[PDB]
Amino acid sequence: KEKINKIIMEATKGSRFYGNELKKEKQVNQRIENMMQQKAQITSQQLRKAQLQVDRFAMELEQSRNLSNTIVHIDMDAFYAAVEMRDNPELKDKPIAVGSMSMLSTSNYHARRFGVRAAMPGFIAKRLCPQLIIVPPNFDKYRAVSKEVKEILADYDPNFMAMSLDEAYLNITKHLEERQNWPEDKRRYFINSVVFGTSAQEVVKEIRFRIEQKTTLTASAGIAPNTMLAKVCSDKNKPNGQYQILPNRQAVMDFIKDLPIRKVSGIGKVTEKMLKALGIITCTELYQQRALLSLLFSETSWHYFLHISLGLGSTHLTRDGERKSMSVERTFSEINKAEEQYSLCQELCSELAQDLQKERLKGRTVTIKLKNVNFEVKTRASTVSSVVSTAEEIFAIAKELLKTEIDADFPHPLRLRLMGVRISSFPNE
DNA sequence: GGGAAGGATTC
DNA sequence: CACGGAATCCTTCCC
Ligand SMILES: Nc1nc2c(ncn2[C@H]2C[C@H](O)[C@@H](COP(=O)(O)OP(=O)(O)OP(=O)(O)O)O2)c(=O)[nH]1
Ligand SMILES: [Ca+2]
Ligand SMILES: [Ca+2]
Repeated sequence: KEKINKIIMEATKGSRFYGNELKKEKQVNQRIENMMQQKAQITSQQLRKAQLQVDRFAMELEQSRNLSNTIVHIDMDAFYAAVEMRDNPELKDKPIAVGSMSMLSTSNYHARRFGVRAAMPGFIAKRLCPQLIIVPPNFDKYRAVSKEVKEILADYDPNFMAMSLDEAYLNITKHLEERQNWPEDKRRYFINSVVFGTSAQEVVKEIRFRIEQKTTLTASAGIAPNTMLAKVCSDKNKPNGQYQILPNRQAVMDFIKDLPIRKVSGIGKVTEKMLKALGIITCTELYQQRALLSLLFSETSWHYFLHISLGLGSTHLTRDGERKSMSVERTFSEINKAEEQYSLCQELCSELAQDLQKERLKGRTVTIKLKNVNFEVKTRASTVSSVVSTAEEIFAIAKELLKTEIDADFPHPLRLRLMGVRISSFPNE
């Protein structure tokens, strides 16, 4: 029942929160209309100019289009919710939802039929489902399960990569080669008993089967010539199901055709909004608009879009280049009191230091985040070559940054509700 | 072009 | 009664 938005937007009223969603959507539109004009002034000359450019570049990509690797994406249904649930009954029926009363991490399948969805505040959730059993997290209980499943994976693709505890990619290309002539042996697994062929389609039934047994919990996966496509298929037959996209061009193109752009990673709330006002809704519409986009978005975005439109995506899963940053933030009831604030700041660098020195990193860039009670987020940050890594060392800089703030502006309180500290820029590449 | 601020996205 | 936390990449400027 779509009146479900009636309940929410209603209880959301005009809270010091909502007031920021507008002071945001309004800033968005500005970005959109600011773009519209840009368009309205592109001579057809320029457009045929870029068309040729992009057309040429695309023809290049299309050539170097690789359709050999066979990528998989696994995203075991619910999970956080499915674990706290299936692995602690009484909730085999009942609609739960992992998270607090102020934030929901995951939702119970039966809780979604009511509107409760991930990233939905705690209270809202219940004022939409009083049956709300907001079960508190247990990251440890899952970790033990992740490694429990990450275990089965290495069996098909040793050199793989897991994005989180919820999903993971794997170029089962090396395996399917060998699994060619693996007759009978470790292809038939014990429940009685069943076998699995040589098809990629298959080894993906065998992994949802093994995960099935070794955890009771279900999964879901997609199979495609690349990371991107794969990730989109997985969530196709979402509730315990898998979808493939044979390795020929045409199949990809047909799967991309009417695909709503929002349904891919990297494209979200705002990018979708922005392109809509441009008439773009589906990947096809995104390919025929390749020219305009060329003169409207960073050499990246449009370069990016053009891949999505062509259905191109990474083919070799690579080990994430060490790390980029590390931070800590805390949300809370107002904390105006200047002397008080410093206290929490220092206590952060502290947590950060432990966290940091626990992987033996030593960064040379400290950043602090300050979010008002009206959510007016702000981020001041300093950088040095001191290559810092200690609680004190860090607090030195931060203690200062948070000081330059209180000063410069606000001869009166600094009504905070969120503060964070991030340490970045530190390796020797 | 090297960046600092502040977004945008995804789990 | 109260809209998380992290990590990474992108966008809008500057000196
Ligand atoms: N928004 C948000 N999601 C989170 C967070 N922590 C875990 N998640 C989960 C919620 C989603 O179930 C999950 C993956 O996104 P989807 O929208 O793809 O859900 P998922 O793939 O788990 O499908 P399922 O939940 O299995 O139907 O990320 C969080 O902190 N914020
Ligand atoms: Ca999942
Ligand atoms: Ca997913």
